[PDB]
Amino acid sequence: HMSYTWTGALITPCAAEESKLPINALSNSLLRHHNMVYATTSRSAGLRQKKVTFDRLQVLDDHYRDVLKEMKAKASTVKAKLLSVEEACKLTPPHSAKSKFGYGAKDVRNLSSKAVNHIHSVWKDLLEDTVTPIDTTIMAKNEVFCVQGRKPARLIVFPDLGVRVCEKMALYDVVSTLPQVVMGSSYGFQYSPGQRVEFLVNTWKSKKNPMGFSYDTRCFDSTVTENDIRVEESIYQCCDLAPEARQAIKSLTERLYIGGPLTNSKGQNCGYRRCRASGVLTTSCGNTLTCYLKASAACRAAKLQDCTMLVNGDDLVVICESAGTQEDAASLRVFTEAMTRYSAPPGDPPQPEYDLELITSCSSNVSVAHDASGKRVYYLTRDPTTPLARAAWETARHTPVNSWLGNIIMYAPTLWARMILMTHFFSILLAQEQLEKALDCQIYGACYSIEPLDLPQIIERLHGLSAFSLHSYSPGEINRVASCLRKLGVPPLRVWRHRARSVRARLLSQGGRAATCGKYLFNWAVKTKLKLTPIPAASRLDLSGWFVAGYSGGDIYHS
Ligand SMILES: CC(C)(C)[C@H]1C(O)=C(C2=NS(=O)(=O)c3c(CNS(C)(=O)=O)cccc32)C(=O)N1Cc1ccc(F)cc1
Repeated sequence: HMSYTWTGALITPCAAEESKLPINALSNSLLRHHNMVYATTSRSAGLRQKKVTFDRLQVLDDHYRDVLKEMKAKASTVKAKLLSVEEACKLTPPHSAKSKFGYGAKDVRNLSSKAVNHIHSVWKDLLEDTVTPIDTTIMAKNEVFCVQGRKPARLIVFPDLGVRVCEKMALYDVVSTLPQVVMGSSYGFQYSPGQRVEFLVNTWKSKKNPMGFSYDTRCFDSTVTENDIRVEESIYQCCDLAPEARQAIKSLTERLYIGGPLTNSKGQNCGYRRCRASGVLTTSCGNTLTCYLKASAACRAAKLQDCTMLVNGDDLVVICESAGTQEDAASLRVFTEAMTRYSAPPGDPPQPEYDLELITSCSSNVSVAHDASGKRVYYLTRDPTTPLARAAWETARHTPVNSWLGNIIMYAPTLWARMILMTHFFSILLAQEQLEKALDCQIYGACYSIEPLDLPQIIERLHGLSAFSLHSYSPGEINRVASCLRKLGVPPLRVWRHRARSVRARLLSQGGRAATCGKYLFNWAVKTKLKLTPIPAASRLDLSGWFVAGYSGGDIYHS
């Protein structure tokens, strides 16, 4: 029962790959220690292949079937609809991988006859044939990291453009609607960061003696079995669906989700997958359900008292009622034993935490600062090393995903996003006159095209106005940022405050939406602080399509 089999054909690139941080005139204003930053390339793919290739054994007990029955009872209340071809096409990202059959993502977006005719033919074939495995492409992802020594490239596996549009037709409503019905408040992808921090704090405060822990599954996608994927299909099929949608979903499950052949960029056969594909629509929903199913069942096994789970795909955090520190630790071993029997064994062994701030989930921890009134406010933050490593790369190279922008949006209230990322990138945008130019970033796996001038209103909506007023950050948080800057050779925060005053004056000069950016984003930079009030255009923002579901690998775009 192996996750993959390989033919020995190489995982090959589709363009030149850089591994060394590209340096330009702007690089040194952010980061001096250039040799610390690197991009993964397909040269390391063989190391990743070894890591993701193993045997899966699963033993499923009454706890598992008990939780599953209940999940299915909730799934049976969901009514999901088929998307039209037009609706599915309009969710396709403009720069999505072109089809092997002679059209691209813009042909799809424009509903071009050739595109739409192909999509119709893939759909018909899905309904007519429920056995023939569907071809996928396996690619090495190029991602930027700081050394620690160097990690191998991650692998993405995805079907052709035509199939991706059919997935949407069949499953977009389901993967968007089902998970919150099944899991309720435990489905993480429904929350803004403000909502998520609130849920975490409220949940913590709701226990008499809280204990909390995160669970890291080693290579979760490879731990996912044919059983797991058929189980997911059986949850989908509990929904009230049109007969045509039922067939499409059974077919995609048999032919695509369960497994299939892997083809490299040069068209050669690299092997065969029998685990979760990283690049399908159901990757996030399937991972979330399957992780929640397994963990709920393991919580029962361990007899964890008054558990609340929070699950984003394969990222899992649990907060419960402590039974004492020794009992807690023992319960955790049992928990991990159960997860392992279910095929989800750990990377790091989990550990019990008695302080919310010491838990990492979605790569983030709770911390505390103060608003203008002096009131405590909790916010989500993280070690800034990877964010700043990538910011350094994106200073000198244009990338398909601007991580700096997703980091500003999602970590707006943080010391490091406000002082460094905002200051640095607005300074660049000013200089090139690109404040109004829409950029793409990825939030919960979906692709959004966002104008930098819109950030204040986006930030108010996700975080509230306090994001623009926070101060007296904790010593532990100040210290971690200061350490990171010393590690990467980033100028100290006193330097960034100086530049921010400049960037702010520059933005104020321009008036309009630029001055709003100066006024709200950089109020921290001046001693005589302005009074920040709700931004009118914020209540006007269409944050529909934001924070409904997760869509990692799912080829979803919002305009
Ligand atoms: C923009 C961002 C900084 C990268 C943001 C985000 O979009 C993800 C995130 N994107 S994802 O790939 O869909 C995903 C999976 C996907 N796992 S899977 C493959 O199993 O679907 C599992 C867990 C998280 C995420 C994330 O963790 N972030 C930090 C953050 C999270 C919540 C906050 F409130 C604040 C910050």
